[PDB]
Amino acid sequence: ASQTITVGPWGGPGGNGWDDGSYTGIRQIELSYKEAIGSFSVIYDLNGDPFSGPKHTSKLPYKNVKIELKFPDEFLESVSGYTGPFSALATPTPVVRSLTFKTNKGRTFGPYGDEEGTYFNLPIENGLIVGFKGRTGDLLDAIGIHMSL
Amino acid sequence: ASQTITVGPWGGPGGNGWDDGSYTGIRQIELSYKEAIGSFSVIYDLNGDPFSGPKHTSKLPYKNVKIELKFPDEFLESVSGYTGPFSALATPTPVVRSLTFKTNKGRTFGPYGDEEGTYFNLPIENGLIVGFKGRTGDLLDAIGIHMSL
Amino acid sequence: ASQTITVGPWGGPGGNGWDDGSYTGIRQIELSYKEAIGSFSVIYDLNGDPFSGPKHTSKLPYKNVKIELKFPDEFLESVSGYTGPFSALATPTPVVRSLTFKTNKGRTFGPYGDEEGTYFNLPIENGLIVGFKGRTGDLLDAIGIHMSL
Amino acid sequence: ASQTITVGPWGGPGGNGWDDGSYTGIRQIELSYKEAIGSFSVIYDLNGDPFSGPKHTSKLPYKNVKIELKFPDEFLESVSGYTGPFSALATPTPVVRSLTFKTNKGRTFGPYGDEEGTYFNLPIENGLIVGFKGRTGDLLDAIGIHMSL
Ligand SMILES: OC[C@H]1O[C@H](OC[C@H]2O[C@@H](O)[C@@H](O)[C@@H](O[C@H]3O[C@H](CO)[C@@H](O)[C@H](O)[C@@H]3O)[C@@H]2O)[C@@H](O)[C@@H](O)[C@@H]1O
Ligand SMILES: OC[C@H]1O[C@H](OC[C@H]2O[C@@H](O)[C@@H](O)[C@@H](O[C@H]3O[C@H](CO)[C@@H](O)[C@H](O)[C@@H]3O)[C@@H]2O)[C@@H](O)[C@@H](O)[C@@H]1O
Ligand SMILES: OC[C@H]1O[C@H](OC[C@H]2O[C@@H](O)[C@@H](O)[C@@H](O[C@H]3O[C@H](CO)[C@@H](O)[C@H](O)[C@@H]3O)[C@@H]2O)[C@@H](O)[C@@H](O)[C@@H]1O
Ligand SMILES: OC[C@H]1O[C@H](O)[C@@H](O)[C@@H](O)[C@@H]1O
Repeated sequence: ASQTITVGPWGGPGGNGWDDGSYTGIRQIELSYKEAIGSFSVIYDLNGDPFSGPKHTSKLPYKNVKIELKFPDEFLESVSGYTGPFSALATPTPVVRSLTFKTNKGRTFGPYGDEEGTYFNLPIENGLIVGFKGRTGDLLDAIGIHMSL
Repeated sequence: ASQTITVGPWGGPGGNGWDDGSYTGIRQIELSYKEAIGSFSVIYDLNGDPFSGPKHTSKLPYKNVKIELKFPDEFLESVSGYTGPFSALATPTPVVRSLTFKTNKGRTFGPYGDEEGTYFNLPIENGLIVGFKGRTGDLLDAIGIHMSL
Repeated sequence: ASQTITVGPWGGPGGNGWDDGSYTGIRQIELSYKEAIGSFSVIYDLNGDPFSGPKHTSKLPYKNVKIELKFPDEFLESVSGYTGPFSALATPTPVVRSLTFKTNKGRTFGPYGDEEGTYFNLPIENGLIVGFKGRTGDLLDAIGIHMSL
Repeated sequence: ASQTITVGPWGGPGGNGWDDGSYTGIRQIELSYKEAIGSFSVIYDLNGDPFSGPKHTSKLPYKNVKIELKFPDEFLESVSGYTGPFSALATPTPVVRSLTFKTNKGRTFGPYGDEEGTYFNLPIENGLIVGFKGRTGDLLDAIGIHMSL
């Protein structure tokens, strides 16, 4: 097995751990949100063809959003968000409350969720996010990234 | 796009170029041979699951072989073979006449084909072959490799 | 030119930009601090031999510290700190107020400086910090990292 | 420790092993030759500045050559040569008899030495030679390469 620089998890130890692994790039990101981030799944690029990563779906009735990147001219240049406990859960471990994505083309996708708690910011000067890692219970407990050149 | 160190092609400019891309590792290699190498296709590992790469099948009635590696404890440590023209074709053009694979566990698979022509040898001290690239017409004209850590 | 995954800068646009480049690893880190981080320089490993990176020295009369890692068994597992403006300066741009280093061996070096402002945290699950990048004026305005496998 | 894809050695087990390690690129290559390759040393690029690698000098009275690449627009695209025993020596083990270097700019540097024995060829489609490894006794017994993106 090859390996990739893996950075992060930002968030808490709750939920179940998952790792989608590494691919060639990112085409589309799908997440649900309200006061925190619920569902999270992505459509990766695998050597030129779209490839659906495993779904990390949340049952909560949250609003869905689809982030379509203009692969391969456009790619994530930074990932940022907020982690903190959430009040509505039984629950006391930190969870990803908010997520914000910035592109090399200057596009910004939201702040989805409540911008409340402790802040995390991953600005990328050189390199590509090539896969996601994280934890999901009823919501998105933690998020992590795999990177390559 | 991520990229990988791509080394080679060994062989001639004949046939049609193909690139299977990059993956997480190699599970199984299938090739056909007689006096030269005909068919070539591989089952890669993609983040823990087997993944069938495109088939680069030859129509010649050659003998088929299946090389099953004990992924992930066992992996290719070296690739070697012979390149040279092949009388039976009218072509020219050099083609892969022979292939030999050595494993980190000490297993050697063949010499498949005629050990005739100009020799090529890729001994790997550190790193993993993570995908194949090459050219196929009626037979395997050339072969190349993608590598990662 | 080879390149490395370069992540961040955390901090402000003040001072002058510098990039020490990439090496084989990190042996020793030298910084000065008080209410903010002043000086910053490192002794890298270059293929087995110690190598002094350029000095990014601050003139402020701050307390000096030397962080000696037990290379190569011990290496940085995470970098974290605080960024915010600093009253005592004439310029209003954010500066690195605090820095904290955690090792794979479980050693934690400080919080050096004032743990005041906006927090940044870089937990590393796989990979190695292999060089630093940043900005220095009278103090350490920003800090960034180069990474490899 | 960071690591690099290391491919090779081509040649025999004679002499003493050496590894110059990894750098940012290659600026200049110095070798001596006659019927085989004698001396071998290189001036690497280390983050923009020239850096002399260890000398692997041969005492034989061979002809010296200096290969100056136009770093960083020009870089090695392939390394090839011949390995075989050499009568003039007392020891019977294979040695590097010949070396040939090709540039991305289309320049070819020699065939230095006797093009006699078993051939080796490393064509690079993507990636950079970033360091050399090998064995030296009275002559160059073996040669290997470190690669990066
Ligand atoms: O046996 C469990 C637990 O059940 C009760 O809690 C139920 C659920 O309440 C929800 O609010 C939420 O807290 C759930 O927790 C999951 O999801 C979160 C967020 O993804 C994650 O942090 C957790 O680890 C869980 O995977 C709960 O399951 C109560 O009866 C309680 O006392 C009891 O321990
Ligand atoms: O010399 C012109 C400069 O004079 C005044 O600044 C003097 C210095 O005041 C210190 O407090 C500090 O602000 C210095 O600034 C540098 O260092 C900080 C921190 O590293 C950095 O953010 C800045 O970009 C500077 O490199 C000042 O030099 C002011 O009147 C100022 O406006 C004037 O330019
Ligand atoms: O000193 C002892 C040595 O004597 C005879 O060898 C002397 C040398 O003869 C040379 O011509 C050559 O074979 C040397 O070998 C070195 O260099 C080669 C080429 O780089 C390398 O392959 C070898 O490993 C050596 O480093 C000899 O040193 C023989 O009787 C010999 O067996 C004895 O050791
Ligand atoms: O593959 C061997 C040979 O097969 C056919 O003759 C053609 O496709 C050639 O271009 C190719 O070189």
